[PDB]
Amino acid sequence: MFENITATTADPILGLADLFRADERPGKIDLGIGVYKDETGKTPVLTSVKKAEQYLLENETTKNYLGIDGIPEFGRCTQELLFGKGSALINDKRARTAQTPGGSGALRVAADFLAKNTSVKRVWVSNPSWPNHKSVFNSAGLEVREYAYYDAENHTLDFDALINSLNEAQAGDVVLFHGCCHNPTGIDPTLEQWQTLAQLSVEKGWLPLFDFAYQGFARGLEEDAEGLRAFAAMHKELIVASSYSKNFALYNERVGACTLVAADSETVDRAFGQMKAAIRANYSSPPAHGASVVATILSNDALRAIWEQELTDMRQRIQRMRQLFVNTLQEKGANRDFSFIIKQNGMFSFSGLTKEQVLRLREEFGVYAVASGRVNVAGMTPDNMAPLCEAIVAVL
Amino acid sequence: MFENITATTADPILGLADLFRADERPGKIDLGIGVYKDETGKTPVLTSVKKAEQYLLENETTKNYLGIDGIPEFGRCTQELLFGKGSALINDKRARTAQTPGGSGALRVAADFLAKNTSVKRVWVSNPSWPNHKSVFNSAGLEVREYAYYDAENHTLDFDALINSLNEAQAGDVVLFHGCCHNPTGIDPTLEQWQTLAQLSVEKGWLPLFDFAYQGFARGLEEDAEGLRAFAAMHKELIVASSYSKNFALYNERVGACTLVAADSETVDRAFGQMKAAIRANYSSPPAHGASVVATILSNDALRAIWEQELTDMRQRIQRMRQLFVNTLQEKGANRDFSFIIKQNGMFSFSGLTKEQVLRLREEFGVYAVASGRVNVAGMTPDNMAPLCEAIVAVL
Repeated sequence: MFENITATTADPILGLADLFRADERPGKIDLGIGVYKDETGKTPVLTSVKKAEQYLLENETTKNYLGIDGIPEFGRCTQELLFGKGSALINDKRARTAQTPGGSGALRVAADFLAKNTSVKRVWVSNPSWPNHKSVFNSAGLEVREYAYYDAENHTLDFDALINSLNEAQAGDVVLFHGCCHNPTGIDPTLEQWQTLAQLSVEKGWLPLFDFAYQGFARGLEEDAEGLRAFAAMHKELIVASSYSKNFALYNERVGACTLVAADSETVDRAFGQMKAAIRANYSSPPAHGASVVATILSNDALRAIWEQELTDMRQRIQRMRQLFVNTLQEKGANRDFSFIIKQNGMFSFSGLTKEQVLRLREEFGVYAVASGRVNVAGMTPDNMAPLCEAIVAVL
Repeated sequence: MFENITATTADPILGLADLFRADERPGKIDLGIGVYKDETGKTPVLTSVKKAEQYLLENETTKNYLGIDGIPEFGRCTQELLFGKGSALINDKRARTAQTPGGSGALRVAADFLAKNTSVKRVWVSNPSWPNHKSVFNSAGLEVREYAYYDAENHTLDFDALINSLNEAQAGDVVLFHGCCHNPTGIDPTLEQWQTLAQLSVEKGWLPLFDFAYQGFARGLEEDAEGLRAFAAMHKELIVASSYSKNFALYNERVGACTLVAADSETVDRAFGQMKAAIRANYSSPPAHGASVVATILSNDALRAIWEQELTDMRQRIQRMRQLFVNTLQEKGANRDFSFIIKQNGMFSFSGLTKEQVLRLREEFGVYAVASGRVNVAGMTPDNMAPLCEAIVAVL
């Protein structure tokens, strides 16, 4: 039964880990998978996280199964983060949250939920998006169509082209929005633009699906949720697939959430039963450790304040790396205007590098980026900035 | 559109948790979800696991993503547990292992892998079986049929009806076997019956899928794997979905493995690339904490020795509860002979209580079993045994 299975090439993003690890050159530089590095070039466990893990070690007395939807406190805390303390959606009990294995697991749960329980047939995704969006939705049995988003020559959001392409989206179609730190472009709608899309989404009867993996990495926790909240103020129905992988530096513990919003409590509760069914037929119930860490931190004032400073510290280091990157490219001999990189939000720079250029970077210089030209700015340090900029200039 | 979603019924197993919790009857007893309890009715963390978690807290320097297939040492240890050290399968590099979120996640990845990459259309499961088997395979669009298994009159394997009922299973159909501790009957094939099934499977061209959620709970680690190893000696291809939930008491950390075996290394590696694609489109990569604990224990001679004894301790307590259960039903005036319970393997008793009797146990006595009459013997205790048995005597 296995003899004729077709070979696959590895993931465009995740395939880099193996390639990177096998490389024997001491000067290799990993600018691939979106993980935060500190000034030492390491990916540390947060101080708040270690303290929470120490608490769990001494205080946990069981590994008994969580409910299919995970830790109740974790749900409450994520709804507050998403919608704002004292939001109508929380007061009116219009939202239900399943803790999931990462933002990824939350996307798949949402896709399975919609495919198996509604008339949804297709999902609209921005032209450049995270490459795994198509795979997740296709695997669930959904068609994916693209909408215009990025102007590659101007390195800007082409809002008019976005609106125009989305006129092909019908009522009952899903449209995927990145909550902030659009991946890979780093370009987000302004508040006014979010408000426009919210209005249009209502008019046209789309179902908004928010992928919210970087809350805290654009401007801040509350500010980064303004887009989602503008949608939430306007819609009866939406779904949010959120992640704590990046904002808690908890990548390998797989901590995310799928939040279902409906017109009222009766409707959301009934629908969430089917979401629970889709989880049950997948991984049964979610992993406790990472989510417990998150709930422990978010529900303790002192710990939360420590974590919030740590997240601010990550955001600010990336911003400093972004400026240093642009300044160093100039010193190393790049002719061209890279000022657009300063305007990008989040971990990445969508650099404009060619497939052949990124291949050269890997092969000749041991600098690893995604073939789309996506580079992880969060993986840049004062120590590796010179060599990576020399490498980029050498392939220009 | 969420108003169009149809009402679900709660899971027949996992649904018990909320119902049991909500019950206000003093002296209520939970015999539902299969978790081990000690003599005082707690579900403790193993001391081996606490020591492992201490080690991790001290030594972990990052939460950086695992690969799609998880921790390499975890995969190695898993294959040794499954097939035995120096197994031909391991030496010929015919097996590949992905760490997954539980045995549940392992079943799901097998299903997704099979549906997308093979001509498998049909999976045969036992009547009765764990109710989530059908759900997981159906999620991938695979037809699930039932084969005869249990002779409930005699409380044995109806082996003739088993053979007859699988007459119709075609070349390229999957047939699912429980490695040991059949859920819910507690009746396993003898080794001769395993060898008979292994031979028939080869003749008929089935693809065996072993669900191995209870290794160690029937007789011991190596003996419990005899059936699997009999199949493995005979087959070019098979899949194993295994779980460390019960044998490490690590339920909520979601610790499992999907192991793929093919005729040779070229084939398994090529097939496994597609298995990774199936994981990527689901939850991307597995949760580190539980699997690291398992790997830490199994790879350290001293820690592993501690764990092995803790496992045989659990097994011993369950066996004492089987005997106490039969004796106490006797003492409390049951006329139905429950001696058959003594010969059942694993955590459960398939008691032969009807759906009406189970409901009355719940409503009248606050005693919670699964509607199939499956009772968790591992949740029985010297203190709860007498009231539990008085309640059963009252409803028969």
